[PDB]
Amino acid sequence: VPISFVFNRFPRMVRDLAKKMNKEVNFIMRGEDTELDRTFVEEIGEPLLHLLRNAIDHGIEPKEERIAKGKPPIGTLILSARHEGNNVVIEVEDDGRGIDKEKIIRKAIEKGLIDESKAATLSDQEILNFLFVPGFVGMDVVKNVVESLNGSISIESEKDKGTKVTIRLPLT
Ligand SMILES: Nc1ncc2ccc(OCCc3ccccc3)cc2n1
Repeated sequence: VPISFVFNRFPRMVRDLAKKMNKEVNFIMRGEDTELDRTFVEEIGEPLLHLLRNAIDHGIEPKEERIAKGKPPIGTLILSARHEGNNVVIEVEDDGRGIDKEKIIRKAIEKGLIDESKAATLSDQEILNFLFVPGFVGMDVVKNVVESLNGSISIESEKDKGTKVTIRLPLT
């Protein structure tokens, strides 16, 4: 049915978390009327909650830090669903600090997952996909659930600008 069944839980969760961390967050939900199979509605909640929490906690910076960096004091967190053909696309986008791709590469080298010699030409997708590696509620589990639903997940991010996580599910 409508994804609002999941999305309606989130405003109070988001607001509670932002408050606790001295963040002002404009949380915008779009496409809440988007319908898809009830299995997906029943299961996508916990993964989305992790992404929202990540954005508030790790993404959106404290107001003082936003001001210091010359960003709007209020951060923006957008949760959207839409139809794209026979798939539904769910996006979680924030205008926070972004994911530090350099830090990912440094850790992958440290963990012996890649050699330094390969770092210079790694694609952005290949870098950000290390986030799904176990040990790198967890981001690994987010991907495992999405893929159990025959979905896919990708991440785009730019330092200091923010992060967008995209989930594609079938309508099934
Ligand atoms: N939206 C956003 N913005 C900045 C981030 C910066 C780092 C990031 O990973 C580290 C935190 C993490 C914990 C447990 C499982 C997965 C990831 C995630 C981030 N996400």
